[PDB]
Order: sequence, then structure tokens, then C-alpha cells
Amino acid sequence: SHGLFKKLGIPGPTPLPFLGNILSYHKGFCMFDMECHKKYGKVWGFYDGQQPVLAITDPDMIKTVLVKECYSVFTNRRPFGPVGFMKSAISIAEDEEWKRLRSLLSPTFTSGKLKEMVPIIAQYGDVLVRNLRREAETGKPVTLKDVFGAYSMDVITSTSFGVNIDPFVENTKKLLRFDFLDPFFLSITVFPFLIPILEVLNICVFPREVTNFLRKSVKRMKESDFLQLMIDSQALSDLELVAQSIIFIFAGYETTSSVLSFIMYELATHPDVQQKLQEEIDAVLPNKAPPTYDTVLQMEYLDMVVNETLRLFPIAMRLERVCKKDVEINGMFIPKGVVVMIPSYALHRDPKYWTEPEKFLPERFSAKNADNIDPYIYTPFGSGPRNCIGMRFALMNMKLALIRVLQNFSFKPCKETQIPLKLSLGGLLQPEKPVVLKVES
Amino acid sequence: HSHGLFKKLGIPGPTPLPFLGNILSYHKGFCMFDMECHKKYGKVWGFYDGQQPVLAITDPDMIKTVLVKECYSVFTNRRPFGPVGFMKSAISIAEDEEWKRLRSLLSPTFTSGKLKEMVPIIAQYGDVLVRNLRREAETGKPVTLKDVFGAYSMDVITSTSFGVNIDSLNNPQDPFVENTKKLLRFDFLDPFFLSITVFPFLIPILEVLNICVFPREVTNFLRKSVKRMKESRLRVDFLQLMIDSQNHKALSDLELVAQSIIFIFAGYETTSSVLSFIMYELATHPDVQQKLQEEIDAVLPNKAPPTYDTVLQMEYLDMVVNETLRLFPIAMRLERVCKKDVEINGMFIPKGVVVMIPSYALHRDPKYWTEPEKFLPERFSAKNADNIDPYIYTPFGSGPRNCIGMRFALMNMKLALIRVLQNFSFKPCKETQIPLKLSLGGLLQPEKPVVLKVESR
Ligand code: HEM
Ligand code: HEM
Ligand SMILES: CC(C)(C)OC(=O)N[C@@H](CS[C@H](Cc1ccccc1)C(=O)NCCCc1cccnc1)Cc1cccc2ccccc12
Ligand SMILES: CC(C)(C)OC(=O)N[C@@H](CS[C@H](Cc1ccccc1)C(=O)NCCCc1cccnc1)Cc1cccc2ccccc12
Repeated sequence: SHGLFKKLGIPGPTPLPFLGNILSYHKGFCMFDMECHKKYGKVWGFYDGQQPVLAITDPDMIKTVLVKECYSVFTNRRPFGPVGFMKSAISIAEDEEWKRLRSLLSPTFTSGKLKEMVPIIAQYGDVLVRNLRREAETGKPVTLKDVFGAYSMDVITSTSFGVNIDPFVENTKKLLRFDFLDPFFLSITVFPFLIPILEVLNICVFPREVTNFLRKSVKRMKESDFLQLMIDSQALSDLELVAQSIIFIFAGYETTSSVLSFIMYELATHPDVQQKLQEEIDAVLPNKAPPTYDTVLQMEYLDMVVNETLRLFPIAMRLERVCKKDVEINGMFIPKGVVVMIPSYALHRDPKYWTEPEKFLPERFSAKNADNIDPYIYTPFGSGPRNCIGMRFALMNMKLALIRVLQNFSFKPCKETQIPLKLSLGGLLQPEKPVVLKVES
Repeated sequence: HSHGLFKKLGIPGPTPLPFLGNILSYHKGFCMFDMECHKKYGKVWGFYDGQQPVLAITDPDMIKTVLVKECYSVFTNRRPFGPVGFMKSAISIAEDEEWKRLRSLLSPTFTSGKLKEMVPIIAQYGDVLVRNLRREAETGKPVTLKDVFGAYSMDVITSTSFGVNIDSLNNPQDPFVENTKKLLRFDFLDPFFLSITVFPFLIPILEVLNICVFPREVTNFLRKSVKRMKESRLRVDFLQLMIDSQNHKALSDLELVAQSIIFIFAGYETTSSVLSFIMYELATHPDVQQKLQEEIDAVLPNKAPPTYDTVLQMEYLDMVVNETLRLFPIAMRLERVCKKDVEINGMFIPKGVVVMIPSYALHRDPKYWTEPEKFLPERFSAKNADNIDPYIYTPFGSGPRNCIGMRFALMNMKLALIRVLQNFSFKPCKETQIPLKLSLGGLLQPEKPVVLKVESR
């Protein structure tokens, strides 16, 4: 099954037996995609064990997979197991169950519901300033991932459940941990046949206590909102309701806080960009005025900085869809069962599409130059019917933190500040050493 | 009284007459009056359209402050235009929160993805444009460019915004074009558009008489045309976005037609007028026309069909379109109503004053452009484009209330110029007005229509 890309004429690295090309992941997913982007051109294929993966970079071919042929062919992502009761998660659901959950959780982040969350986040935006002021008046570098993690936890636990927590961050911080050095997930890539061995016999990849604590915490949350929508629509099951809460809690904590740490690093390493951003926030909101829903979307340089950070640090790295039947798109034959992959990290730094892609230049997303950006090359939230469902929720929650903090504090690098920031050469997109900076009031 | 405002503020300007103000100086038109004031009074001057004081600014920082920085807070709305009737809900006429809702609603109409989807549709009518140009070319005979460009522009804006192929082969007496033409006629000689400026108190009187600046013949026709243009069920164009957003709430039936008439008028008149000015400059400069044709053939050899990416690759084509818009900014002026007392760049502006940006005069300012009356596309080359201020050259405006169909118009015009210059070259005639005299009336148009010979290659 390792002569597939040799048959279809698609170039790619030579695979090893059983392993395939997973030994090239020693530098990470990002470095392997960028080296293959230069060696084999626009389209190449490799093997994650015995699973063939076709990598595409053509925007028209990307649009056909993500948007056009979504509901028809490229509907589901790579099979991820064994998950146990987490098989009902919207991000892991497949075919008919996904559409029922996508439509059920779509009214969660409308313009009406997002406008209701502004006063709720406005409460947590004050404790963030008061806690940073304790570390500001005292010469002491702040681990931004910590203080932003608590801010990211209170927002998703209140805007989705109405419960104020002020053990969840400890249990949530230990939900993923996708380390390729761990032979377990390196085995699932090599042994896709061991997934049915653990599904019929009830074995999961997530630790029991991070799933038992959340299944019992959601039951305490069930005091008869995003939770209010899942009860009024309840045919939704009770155990299925827990699986969706784990997805929202983890995304609202890990994704928003890690990107916020990426933003503050770029602002501290580029003073003229942070200073120009502070002058704009003081103009739209003078005297440290509380931000509203309209003043957030009005700040465009705030949008030009966030969109530039998401280009440099796409926490997704890759988008994946599984070909469910024999098709031919843009004059290329993709057989059934092939995982079509779109290297987001490699495309966000393609010299063919970006000038000086290494350097932090928010001028790429200016309304004068944003017309030169392909929407299928810059996909930090994906695209099509199966993109990020909390895209507008994440872009709002991160900007609300950037407004309220830059109105009161200014960030400078420290001695222990890793410059340049080296990304984690492992699995998920994170810095090697934690992001630490000095806070000046 | 009010005619002493600029005397009180120390701002120079022509001495106004009672009641009339300075409107008698419009005998040469908006453009000539603005350039003469810019030479005598300097960077800032003020005049009166009757009793309405108009402050003209030419400073790029002051222009950026009005158009970009202080749009949502102070300079949000244009000068009130009436009587308009139900067309007050149009995006270009809407004010304050109504415009802000409509702007965000119609913004996804012209994205890079939506525009790239329109190229195959525009490519269809590009082939029809070449066929009609080839009949008038196979036989020595002038060719009124405004007519053949007007039929092409109506074909593009109706199909890309509504999905309806209305003009088929022509139909040279097409009812859409015939009804949309009489939709714009600001003849300052007509007392109507001159008296309502002298008597602004008559606008609320005319609004209660159901009197509009648009004739009932063209509004009732377009009212039932858009209603019959709703066909379903069976894409996602301009019409589909308005129905999906129709289902705070919401978009009315009379509001959906108001925006459609705006998109129909802009896509027809503006695109066809600039194309006529472009071809006049190419015929009167055969060297520029040859260099542009050599670039189209280099990017699209063997008459290759134009695509979204090949259009953006042609630099000289972008330089020809930009230089023509510099000489002929169909906007002429940009205006914003100052809604509250402000002090920008060290100058006080009181509430109610209309801040005006003389775009026509700024595009021909000798202290910004070398030989401003000469047609030189080399100003917009990448070697010289850094010496161009984006607040002196504003053919599509600037800020949150600039031209919402800028990127569409730049594509529809370039897609037409490519497929036309691929097959034809244009030369002047005996009846071609050389030099071109602009209409001394209101809107920016030529005196005698642009007529040229069409030779095949
Ligand atoms: C900076 C913040 C975030 C980024 C960059 C991000 C990125 C992404 C990407 C790239 C995808 C997949 C798109 C595709 O496959 O085409 C995705 C899916 C998803 N995201 Fe996010 N995300 C963020 C925050 C959030 C938040 C706050 C939530 C809150 C619920 C969330 C919930 C989800 C879910 C449920 C899915 C799967 C939807 C489905 O499979 O149908 N994400 N995200
Ligand atoms: C060569 C072609 C065109 C030129 C030179 C042009 C120029 C302009 C200018 C200068 C403005 C005012 C900007 C400001 O006040 O700051 C404007 C506004 C506008 N234009 Fe265009 N335009 C063109 C074609 C089009 C097209 C094809 C459409 C299609 C819908 C369109 C729709 C509009 C609308 C709706 C506005 C008002 C926007 C608002 O009030 O928010 N225009 N145009
Ligand atoms: C795992 C691989 C990449 C081989 O196969 C997939 O593709 N399995 C997708 C589903 S595992 C995941 C389950 C999980 C993990 C850890 C804690 C809790 C649940 C999942 O539910 N995650 C989406 C929900 C939250 C989120 C995260 C980031 C951004 N927004 C929202 C993985 C997947 C889902 C969605 C977007 C992705 C982008 C890049 C890479 C993988 C993606
Ligand atoms: C009327 C004056 C100039 C004193 O006061 C304004 O300012 N009234 C603005 C709104 S009248 C117009 C209504 C109309 C007229 C004729 C047919 C159909 C509708 C309008 O809706 N037109 C914008 C939409 C179309 C368009 C036109 C040209 C370019 N692109 C798009 C006038 C106005 C609007 C937008 C840009 C302008 C530039 C220069 C001068 C005036 C402008």
C-alpha cells in the first residue's frame, strides 16, 4: 500500500515499511511540511504509517475540498481513536451526526449572543488588570500562559454555562498532551488496526480522571447559554452533552490563551507595533473606557496584529479531510481513503505569497494590501462548512484582552525571555520555553 | 450672519451673495470653481452653497482625519440629498446607524472570493463585446463608446448581482439601460436642482408630495423589475446575500430595491464612463496603447482568456486605469457633514459645516504632480508610486465610507480593456473631440460623446 503515490505520479519522500514517513517528524509537523513544500512543488504525498496522506497547496484545489465538496466527499477528518464516549464530539463526529450537532451548536456564537457576552467578559477584564498590576509594581517576569489561562478559563465557563469558577485549569491543562516521543500516539499512526481492538473493549486515549471530573462537573452545571441551548434541544443525549462541553472548555482555554501569549511576544519584540496599537486603543476608548462590541470591530490595527500572529502561529498547523469516494478535482485523481492535507503552517510562510514571511509585519493585513491575500492560503480557522465554529468568538475574546491590558500596561522583554521564540519541535504548536515578559504600568 | 462664518474663523474664500451664496460661480462647473479657489486662497478656503457653508481642505493629514480617523465619530454622513422618497434607505444616502448596518451587510458582496467567482460570468459578456465591436469594425464607421460600454456594463452588474442574463445579444433598445439612463441628470441649468439648494426648506414639502429626484417611470419600473427578479427555489450573489440576511431586524422589501438601484446605477454609468475616458487617452496616445497591448499579449499569449490572477499581474494596465482616474475623477469632490464641533490639525470646525475635499483639483495640483494636464501613465509605476499620497489621489475615496465597489469596478474595467485590446486598436476620427472638453454642467462627462474608429488586428 506504499506504492500509491508512485502509481498516481505524485512525488513525495520514500516511505519506510510500517513507519512510512513518520521518522521525518523529528523536526515537527511544520518543518516536515515546509521541506516537502520546496522539494516536491505544489502537491506531494507521504505516509503516516500505512495511511497515505496527499498534501495540496493549490487554492482552487483547497476550495474544492473544504467548501465545495465538503458535504459530498471531504466531509470528515482523519479517524481519531480510541476515544470512548468522546466519539460524539462535534470535532470528531462524522457524516449525519456532525450536521445535527453543527446546527445545534451554531446559534451559540451569533451576533446577538456574542453581544450578550461583552458585559460578562468586561467583568473578567478587570481582574486581569488587577492581577497583572500586582506583578507590575514588583519587578517580576510574568508567565503569560498562566495569567491568560485563568482569564481564558473564566470566560468559557461563564459565557457557556453561567458558572463562576474564579481544579478546572489543572484538569484541562492535562487533556491533550500529544507527544510524539510517547510511543502511544506513535503506535496509533503505525497501528490503525489496534483502534477496533480498544473500542469494542472500551479503552480510551484521554485519561479517565480528566473525563470523570468533567462528566461530574457538567452534572453539577446541570442546574434545572451554550448549556441552555443543549437542554432546550434535548434528540440529544446526556452523555453526548458532556462530550461537547469538554470541547468548548478546552478550546476556550488552550487556544485563546496560547495565542494571546504569541501576541504579547510579538508586541514586546516590536515596540513600534505595540506603541502604535496602544495609541489606537486610547483614541477609540479614551480615559480607559470599557470596550463594547462596536469598538472592538472598529479597531483595525488590532485586527491587523491578530491576523498577523495567526499567520505566524497557526495553532492548527494542518487541516485534514478524508476522501470518502473516488473523485477527480482540478485535473488530479484522489482515490477513496486518502487523507487530503493542506499545510497551513507551510502556506502561511510561502515566499510566493508573502514578502519577508519570517518577519512580523502587520502591514500585510492592511486594507490597502489585504486584497493581495488568498483566502484559501491564509486559513488559521480553516474554511468551508467545517471550519472553526468559535472563530468569531475567539477573535472577540482575544481582542477584549488586548484592549483592556494595553490601556493599563506595557510589555518589555526580560533576560530569560527566549528571543527568538523557538516553537516546540514536538506535536502541538507551543514555545519550547514559556513566554515570560516584564509588565510596566 | 451665517455668511460671516469664514470671516469669523479667518478662513479665506470668495465673497458670497445673499440667498445664492457662491452658486453663481458654478457657471464653469464644480471642477473649474475648485481649482480657481485653490490657486487664490491656498490650502484651505470656504464658500456657501446658498446658506450652507462648505469648508474645503487640501491637507493630507487633515483629509485623513476626516475620511479615516474621525469617520464614525464626526464625519459619518454625506451632505443630505433630497427629496429622495423611499431611496433614503440606500447605503450611499443612509446616515448614522442605518448606514453602519447596511455597510457591514453588503461588504461580503465584493470579497476576493466573490470577485474571483464573477470572472467566468464577465468572460461571457467579454466575448459578446468583441463580437459587437467587430461588426462596427468590419465597416469604416465611428463608434460611440458610451453606448457599447453601457450595454456591457449593464450585462455584468445584473448577472453578477442577481444571476439574471437580461441583455441577450441585444436588444439594443434594452429597457434596463433605457430606464437606468434617465436615472441621473444633475443639470444645474434645471431650476429644480438649483432651487432646492436656494430653498432647502422645500425639501420636506416635496417629500410629503411624493416628489422624488428620480422619476416615477424609472423607480416603478425598477420596483417591479427587482420584484420579478426574485426567483426561487432551485451561487450566493448580491441578491442572495440580501435574502439570506432578510429571513436588529430586518431588511425591508423597499430597502432591498433601494440598494439594488444603487448597485445597478453604479455598475452601469461609472464603469462605462471611465472606460470611455480610458479609450480616448489610448487613441490620442498610440505609443501608450501599443505598450499596453504588448503587455496583454505577453501575459495572455494567443488571445488567452483573462483570469483573476492574470489581471492583477498587468502593471501597465493598472497604471493606465489609475492615470485616467487622476485626470477624470468622476467623483470630482468628496464631502462629509461635521456632526459636532471639532478641532482637527489645529483648526476649529463648527457643527453643520460640510467638509469638502476637492479631488479633481488635488489630482491636478502642480505641487504634487509634474505636468498635471499631461497624460503620463509612468506616474503610477513602482519606481514612482511611492511619491504618490493616498490622500491626494482619492478616485474611490478613503476610509470606512469609500467606494464599496472599488475592487469590482477595477476588475470589470480591466476585464473589458483586456479582451478589447486583444482584438482591436483605436484611432481618432474627424468627429472625435480633440482635445476633450468636459461637460460644464454637474456630473463629470464629456461635452460631445467620445467617438473613435475601431480597426481589427
Ligand atoms: C485563536 C483561536 C482558534 C483557532 C486559531 C482555531 C482554529 C480552528 C481550526 C483551524 C479548525 C478546523 C478548521 C477546518 O478543519 O477546516 C477549528 C475547528 C473547531 N474549533 Fe477552533 N480555533 C480557535 C478557537 C476555538 C474556540 C474558542 C472554540 C470554542 C468552542 C473552538 C471550537 C472549535 C470546534 C468545535 C471545532 C470543530 C468544528 C467541527 O469539526 O465541525 N475553537 N478551529
Ligand atoms: C470607476 C468606477 C467607480 C469610481 C471611480 C467610484 C468612486 C466612488 C467614490 C469616490 C465614492 C465616495 C467615496 C467617499 O466618499 O469617500 C464612491 C462611493 C460608492 N460607490 Fe463607487 N465608484 C465606482 C464604481 C462603483 C461600483 C461598480 C459600485 C457597485 C456597487 C459602486 C458603489 C458605491 C457605493 C455604494 C458607494 C457609497 C458607499 C457608502 O456610502 O458607504 N461604485 N464611489
Ligand atoms: C488528531 C489528528 C490531527 C491526527 O486528526 C484530526 O484531525 N482530529 C481532530 C479531532 S481531535 C480533538 C480532541 C481533543 C483533544 C484534546 C482535548 C480535547 C479534545 C478535537 O476535538 N479538537 C477540536 C476542538 C477544540 C479546538 C482546538 C483547536 C482549535 N479550535 C478548536 C483534531 C482537530 C480538530 C479541529 C481543528 C484542528 C486543527 C488542526 C489539527 C487538528 C484539529
Ligand atoms: C447630491 C450631492 C452630491 C450634493 O451630495 C452627495 O454627496 N450625495 C451622494 C448620494 S446621491 C446618489 C443617488 C443616485 C443618483 C442617480 C442615480 C441613482 C442614485 C448615490 O447614491 N450615489 C452613490 C451610488 C452610485 C455610485 C456613483 C459613482 C461612483 N460610485 C458609485 C452622492 C455620491 C455618492 C457616492 C460617491 C460620490 C462621489 C462624488 C459625488 C457624489 C457622490
